[PDB]
Amino acid sequence: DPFESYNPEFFLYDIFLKFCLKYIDGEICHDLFLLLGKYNILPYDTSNDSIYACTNIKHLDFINPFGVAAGFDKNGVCIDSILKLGFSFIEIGTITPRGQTGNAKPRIFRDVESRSIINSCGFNNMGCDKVTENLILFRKRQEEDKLLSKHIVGVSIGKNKDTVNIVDDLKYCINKIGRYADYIAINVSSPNTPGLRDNQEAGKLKNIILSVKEEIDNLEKNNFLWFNTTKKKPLVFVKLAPDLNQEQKKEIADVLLETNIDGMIISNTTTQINDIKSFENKKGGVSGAKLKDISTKFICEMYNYTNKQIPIIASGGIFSGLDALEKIEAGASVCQLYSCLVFNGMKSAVQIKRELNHLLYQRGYYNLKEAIGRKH
Ligand SMILES: Cc1cc2nc3c(=O)[nH]c(=O)nc-3n(C[C@H](O)[C@H](O)[C@H](O)COP(=O)(O)O)c2cc1C
Ligand SMILES: CCOC(=O)c1[nH]cc(Cc2ccc(C(F)(F)F)c3ncoc23)c1C
Ligand SMILES: O=C(O)c1cc(=O)[nH]c(=O)[nH]1
Repeated sequence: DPFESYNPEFFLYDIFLKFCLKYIDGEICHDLFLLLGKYNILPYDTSNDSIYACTNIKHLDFINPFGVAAGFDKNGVCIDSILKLGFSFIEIGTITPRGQTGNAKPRIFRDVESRSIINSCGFNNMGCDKVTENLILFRKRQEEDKLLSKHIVGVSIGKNKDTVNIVDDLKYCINKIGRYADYIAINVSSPNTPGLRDNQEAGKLKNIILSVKEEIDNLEKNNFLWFNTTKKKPLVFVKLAPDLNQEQKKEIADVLLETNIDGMIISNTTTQINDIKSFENKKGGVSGAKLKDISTKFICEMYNYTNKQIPIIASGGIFSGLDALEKIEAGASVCQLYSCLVFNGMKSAVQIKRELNHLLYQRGYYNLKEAIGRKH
């Protein structure tokens, strides 16, 4: 009930959301969100997640199939509050070895009528050292909090603006924060770091994945060890860009199979949406509803190109339970949200979980795992 108690669907946060989306700068609303979470003002979802909507990627056991995508909590300043809204996992970052301010503001803009966002942030983050300290503090609180014992935390890693070879920055981050991550997400798909997406070329991508895997394996040798949720070394995911041709996607699939990567995040923002009058002026990558179809088709292609052997984390225009089921039936095992929290507020997780559960029931699925890839 929106009015009777304090909970994710509390009516006042919807009043706030309407005021924010109409009058307040996008990045300012997001900072206010994080401040409320940093001081544990936001409401909790203490509901038991349905046993039939759980999912997994190898040993990662997601209590439910909805997490928060990278770029929402870049520095891990309110990991607890975001998770407690009802999410099973969060991807902090993307982080860089040293801190950097990013591109000039304003750099985030929303189109409410199309439920779309465009951003040109440029990997703004406090730096690997400080974000590592932020994550360690969460891991210590997690061991005591019975609401977070099974929640998953991944770390997205990139490179600083003036780094020549990306692997040098990735290796630094892994040795600093890898011990506290349940998985590592390699960001070679940001459209706001010039030249980053070139690293999706098969040759460079293979070298990057293998270098990241070796550094994670070296953490074990060089060094209680795994202060994370799984108590195992982090898995390795790659986050891919949607603006690729079929031959690019096929050679990427061959690399992902050859390197035994643990999963792929499909996908990052697109630069190929010029349908939004309000974004005419603007630079950066686009998120939200206008990315949904692009991202779902991309999931179908990679699911087939990898012969269903690489688990998929879905990202792009997921707002409703039907949207999530589309991603799942396309080949995704788990979903990430971002734009949904921007346009629907604190109730995003509670609402979408209920919609998905009622849909799996309406469609005749016994559980979510049964729906993975059923479109094929
Ligand atoms: C303001 C903003 C910042 C983002 N920062 C990152 C980031 O740092 N690393 C990353 O991998 N993705 C980043 N993303 C992309 C999102 O993680 C997500 O892949 C994308 O928004 C598509 O999901 P959506 O349609 O639900 O918003 C960012 C997106 C936005 C809008
Ligand atoms: C481009 C991304 O930045 C954003 O626009 C953004 N990020 C998160 C949100 C959602 C949100 C933010 C602040 C509050 C408030 F009022 F409680 F502080 C909210 N209440 C309900 O939803 C709220 C938004 C709009
Ligand atoms: O930091 C950014 O500018 C950024 C990174 C990324 O991976 N995706 C995105 O849309 N923006």
